[PDB]
Amino acid sequence: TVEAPSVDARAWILMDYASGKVLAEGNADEKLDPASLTKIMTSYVVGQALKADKIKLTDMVTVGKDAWATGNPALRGSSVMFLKPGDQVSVADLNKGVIIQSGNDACIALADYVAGSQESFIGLMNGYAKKLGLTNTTFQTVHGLDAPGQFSTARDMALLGKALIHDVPEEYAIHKEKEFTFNKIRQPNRNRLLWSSNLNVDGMKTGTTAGAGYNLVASATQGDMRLISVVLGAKTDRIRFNESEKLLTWGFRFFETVTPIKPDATFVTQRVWFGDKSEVNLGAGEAGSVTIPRGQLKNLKASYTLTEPQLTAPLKKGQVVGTIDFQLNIEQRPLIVMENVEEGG
Repeated sequence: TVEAPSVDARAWILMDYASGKVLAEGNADEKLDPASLTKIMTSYVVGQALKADKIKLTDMVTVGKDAWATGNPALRGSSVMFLKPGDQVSVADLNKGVIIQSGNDACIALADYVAGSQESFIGLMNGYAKKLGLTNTTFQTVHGLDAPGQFSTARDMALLGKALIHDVPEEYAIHKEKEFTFNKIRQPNRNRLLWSSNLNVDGMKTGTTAGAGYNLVASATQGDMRLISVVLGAKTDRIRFNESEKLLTWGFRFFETVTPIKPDATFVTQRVWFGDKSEVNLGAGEAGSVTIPRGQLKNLKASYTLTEPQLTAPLKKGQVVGTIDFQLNIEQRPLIVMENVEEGG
């Protein structure tokens, strides 16, 4: 134990990026409006399109009537880049508008360009939500503006944030930019923690609901460690940033992340029956990191249950065949086959 800090907000979570370990939490599964935090997913999808080379940063996109308050009353009063039908705008520019400025028109213009329409793009958003395990998340819009059945949770927001960092790091990289210039005007990042002197914060997104309050998904680094915090429904802007600071600060001060089983390390070797190899290497894959109170490494040692007491071919790389459990004078992860073994012939 380390006593968890008190947090003045509707819901929050603090999570280690490498281990996935939840260090502190309150109401972390309560369905709440994500508002502009929705744009983390928007960026995830745009990120995937860029990484797959289905779109390029230099591609010019033609802005439709849907991307303009005049032509889409839903945009009235919201953050926008001020795009007009027929404008030609860089993917790179519209991408910065989504990420740095949270421009709701940039969201629409890029959704159409990527997926041909908003509804198709929202389909990709929910598809990835299901893929990434966001069991309590449903997106109904590409920008996060108020819609009937649209919700997420602190926990799901931290999972999504971890995915953005891990899966599309070039897109994550843009979220630390303090400004960008469009139409000769500089546009500020409203993530005030990018300016903190007390932390090295590099993301991710701010949001304000209809009337629950002020939301932040933040990520920071210290030495080799990275934490993600989510604070949902704080009463003020100040508290939103301050409680987020307090969590990240506490996690780095008292905990450390260690990796006793590296990816590609063998943890145990096991006999395999009836295969083209007589034994198979079993490991943790990428999930061998654990978050522990500082100084406790000495006192930590690892274990597993073999499920099926008896391994029989065929075995497939990554196939999970049991369970690693971590022990402090604590955490559990699949024990996985690290190489394929076909049936003998």
